[PDB]
Amino acid sequence: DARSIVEAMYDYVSEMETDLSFTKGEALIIVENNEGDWWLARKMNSTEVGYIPSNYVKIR
Repeated sequence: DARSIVEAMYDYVSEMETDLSFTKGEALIIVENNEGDWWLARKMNSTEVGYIPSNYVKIR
């Protein structure tokens, strides 16, 4: 198939176990595109997955 690569426009440090953390400019893969605000995403080549705020990312 195919899948979206995004870039972070802001930093996000979670405390929820369910969420990812990332820094500005980091690249993330979107696995589920719930436009119910929180998207499900995963760092590249890692098993680190979690929810991210949709409005902190742009499509590269």
